[PDB]
Amino acid sequence: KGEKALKASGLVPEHADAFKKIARELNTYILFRPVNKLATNLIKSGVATKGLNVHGKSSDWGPVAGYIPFDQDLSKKHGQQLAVEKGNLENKKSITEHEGEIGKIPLKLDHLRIEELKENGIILKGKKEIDNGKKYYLLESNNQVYEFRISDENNEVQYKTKEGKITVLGEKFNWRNIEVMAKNVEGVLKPLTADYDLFALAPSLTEIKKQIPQKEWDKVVNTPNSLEKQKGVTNLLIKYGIERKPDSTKGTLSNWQKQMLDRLNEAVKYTGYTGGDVVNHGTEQDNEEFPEKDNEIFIINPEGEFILTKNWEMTGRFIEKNITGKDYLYYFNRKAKINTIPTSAEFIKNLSSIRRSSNVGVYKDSGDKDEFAKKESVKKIAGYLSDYYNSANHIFSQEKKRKISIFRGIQAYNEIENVLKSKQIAPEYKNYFQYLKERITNQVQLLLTHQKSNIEFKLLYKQLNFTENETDNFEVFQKIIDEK
Repeated sequence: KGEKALKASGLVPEHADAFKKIARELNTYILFRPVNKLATNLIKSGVATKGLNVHGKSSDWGPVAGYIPFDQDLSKKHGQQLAVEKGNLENKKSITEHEGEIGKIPLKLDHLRIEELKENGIILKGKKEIDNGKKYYLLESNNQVYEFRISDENNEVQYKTKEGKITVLGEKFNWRNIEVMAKNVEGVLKPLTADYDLFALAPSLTEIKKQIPQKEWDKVVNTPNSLEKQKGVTNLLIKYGIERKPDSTKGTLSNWQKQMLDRLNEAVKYTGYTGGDVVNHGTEQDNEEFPEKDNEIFIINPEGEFILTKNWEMTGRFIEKNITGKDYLYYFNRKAKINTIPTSAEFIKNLSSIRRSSNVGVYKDSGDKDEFAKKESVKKIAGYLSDYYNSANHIFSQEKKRKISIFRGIQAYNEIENVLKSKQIAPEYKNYFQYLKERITNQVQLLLTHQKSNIEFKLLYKQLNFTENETDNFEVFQKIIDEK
């Protein structure tokens, strides 16, 4: 709500205030994926924020935490058996995919970081063994499996394991350094910490008229059919801005929204960051390996209020109060599910993720009739789910938003129940369809009990028998739900 995030944030304040000025400037919702201090210390010292090259994120241990490893214990994969070699192959494939940018370079850190982390209580300067032509500045940590080995002048950490003990990886070495990769900014060696991130971008409800050159808004608004008016608003935004473009440098947004990401980049160009592109990959769901559920989401609004949520239940609560539930915009992360169900890109990942554990799916890489009737059905599911995940409906009142959203769920539920009414359905795909079916039922019905319409879902489903359209059978849905 302000300062309660500033005291337990782990981020830097100058980026926050220079985001506050652009929040007042072009009125967008800069939603944060907050990271800890162990990367933004060296970010404020001026070392690079990596893109999607290696996925060694903010580790919590050491003055070289946040920094990318070669021996991957210096990341979240700390204490794992086969994941460390998988990350070693990840950096050996990041050199072969992001070549020209990625090298195998020694480090460059500022030496005040060790005295910064004598006071966070992790590292204990203990025994000394003589090497490298000096009294070597050794220090152990709260773990002793791998130490750090720094001289007071050089910017290389030439670590070793203790040869009196054994390792956990299965291999041994001499005092061999963590060779780090880099965002080599035209030959300048810049190693990589866990990057400065985002959670979402969302302008105001009328700044799309200040984002779209509004001479298409000049021809969209004047139209006589109100349902077709909202559909002429919405289909234009599907053909303009839903179609995200991914890369390996900046993240996953559209054209105007990466045009706002360069202003979110100019927020740090004048205040202590020299690594260039500061927004590089966003939230936990902007990660392309597996999702994570974060419990602290730092909302600054178009006013710039330094608000943090409490947990994910309260995060969805605040989202449905103000972020979507007020006159605002929700450009989002594309058996007890209370408020939410996952998304359609999550549905496509879930779709192509489970037909390899079991060889048979009900539709596969084939050429038959019912499998591609099912493909057209599931394309209709994706379209109906894109228009159910739609906060472009507050040009009308919130009752119209709920009406549009659940008519989308009705049309999707019709085909979801219909494709189960088929031949022999594989039980994984059968229970996956029912797994989505019970929750889409409860998502409509929890809306309806949070509405004032009171009908059961099944009666509302059986009174509507739409042929193909949402141009006539929305009027019968209207005349059922209207007058209260």
